[PDB]
This record gives sequence, C-alpha cells and structure tokens, in this order.
Amino acid sequence: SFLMPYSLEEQTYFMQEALKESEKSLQKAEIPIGCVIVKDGEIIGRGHNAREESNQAIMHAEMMAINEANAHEGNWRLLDTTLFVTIEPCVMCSGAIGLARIPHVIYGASNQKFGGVDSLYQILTDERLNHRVQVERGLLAADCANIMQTFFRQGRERKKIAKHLIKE
Amino acid sequence: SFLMPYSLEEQTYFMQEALKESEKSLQKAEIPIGCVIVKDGEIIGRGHNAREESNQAIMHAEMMAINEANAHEGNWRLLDTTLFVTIEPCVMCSGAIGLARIPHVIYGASNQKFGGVDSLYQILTDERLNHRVQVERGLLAADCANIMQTFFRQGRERKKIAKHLIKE
Ligand SMILES: [Zn+2]
Ligand SMILES: [Zn+2]
Repeated sequence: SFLMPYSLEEQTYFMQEALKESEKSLQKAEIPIGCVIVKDGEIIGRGHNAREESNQAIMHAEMMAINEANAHEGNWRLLDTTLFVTIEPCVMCSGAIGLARIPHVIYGASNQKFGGVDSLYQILTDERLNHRVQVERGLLAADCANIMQTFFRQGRERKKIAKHLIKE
Repeated sequence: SFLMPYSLEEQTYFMQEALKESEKSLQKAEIPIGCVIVKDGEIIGRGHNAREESNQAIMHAEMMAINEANAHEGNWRLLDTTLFVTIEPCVMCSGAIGLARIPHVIYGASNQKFGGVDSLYQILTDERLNHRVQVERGLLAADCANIMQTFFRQGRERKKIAKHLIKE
C-alpha cells in the first residue's frame, strides 16, 4: 500500500532542492515557498512563489512546478510522480495536484492558515474527488518554517523603512 | 450588502460570451466550459478548458481567464471584478478565484462531481480563508448544461469510431 520510491536521503535531497527554489522567492521579497516534482528519481519540474513578480494570482510554487513538469512530459498527466513542497499546499494547489494525477506529495511545514491538505481541508485524500494521494509531511520542516520566519521579519523591516521615507 | 453592478441583460451578455469560449473547447474535443472576467463593464480576461491541447493540468477556463485578467491589469489583484463561468468552478479554480481577490462570481450550471463553490465544497464563502465572494448561479444554466451534454455524446461517438478502427 504505502509506497517508498525514494530513500530518506533522496527525499532530503529533493526537499533541499525545493528549499533552493524557496530562496529565489525570498531574494525577490516574496513568500519563500519552493517546489520540485520528481519522476523516476529525476526532477522534471521546479517552482517558487512569484505572484508579485509575475502579477499572476495563481503563481504559487506548486503551480509553476506543475506547468514545468507537464511541459517536460508533454502531458497533463503526471503519474508515478512525487511532489516536494516546503509548505503544505493551499486549496488551489491541492486541487491542481489532484488534477495532475500526482500520486505522491511530501511537504515540510504545515500551513495552518491556508493549508488544503491537512490544515483547513483534506483535498488530496478526499474520496468525493477520489484523489488517492499518499501524503508525507515534516521533511525538513524546521528549515521550511525558518525561511518563512526570515521573510516575515524582513517584511517588517521593509515596511519600517517605507514608513520612514514616506513620512520625511 | 448584495451588489448589482450589472443588469440581467448585461450579465446574460457576459455569460453568452463565456459560452462562446465554451464552444472553443467543444470544437477541440475538450470539456466545453468557458469563462470571462469583467471589470467596469468590460471583459478583461477570457478562458476555456484546454488541458489536452496545452498538456497543462491547470488549464481550466477560469485559470486561463485569470491569467489574462492579471496580464491586462498588470496586477495579481482582481478587485471590483466579476467572473462569469458556464459551470461551477472546481476546487482548484475556486482557490484561484479567492487568491485573485475576485469579489463576484456568477456561474451557470452546477458541478455535482467536482464543484468547489456549492457542490462538494464552499471555498468562495469559507470564513477560514476569509473569502467573502458574492456568488450567483443559474445564469443560462440550460445552455451551459446542454453544450456539456453535446460533449459527452460526441465523446461516445469518437470512442465508438476509435474502437472500430482498432478492431479492423
Ligand atoms: Zn497554492
Ligand atoms: Zn477548475
């Protein structure tokens, strides 16, 4: 039943690759969330949040990775694939993951405010939608949560500078 | 509380425009669902399902329309906008609609199998996500449901021809 296509070291490698995607968003002053989609032990799609830069509301890490994975495979179906994402996917991405037919998802830290996999909803395991995704969580959670904390602190600092310049 | 930026005739015009988008998908042998996003009485985004053609799993009508609307406005935020879609948005699109901050959504026929607005979930009015979208349904439902029925019949016919050619 429970599948294990990759060792813990392999999984760690992939999540760290997603964290590197996460760093791209951070550097661009955006929610530091990264994602990588793997097929046969090879990453076929990468993504990071880029809503502000792209001016696209759907441009979350998972969506970018899915588009890349589909392009790579030249198919909207992403069977026998594993998706690694630093933070629990929101409702939109969860729905997208189900539509892509991705059977395996591994995320780092949970998303208590917008989480659609375990937190607010359980879209990837919902029988009505018949999504039967094997979900794993906790992989490098500390790091995934840490870069997010860095983002928020930097955000307050940027907001403080802006407030100062507007004033006088 | 309840807003009415457009008359019933204006709404009908926009849904018919979404039905025209729906016809594009039908012609390409895809789920005939169309969508239009309106701002200040003007359509700023159009979309239709094109998963098979684009090989993109997220390429539903609403997603295509949102990307177009964001591009038009050069902003991921789609405030003071109204989205018209022939069929009740699925979970992915509903989530996307919430992320775009679209305050008004009008759909034709309901989606009893994958509906994320009223059928399976109520994402657009979920307090946890604080989405406070004004939802209207039923606009030209008969037509929206009709073109879908046409799609399924044509699908069976295409499947029958394919079965015949494979055989002998
Ligand atoms: Zn998301
Ligand atoms: Zn959808």
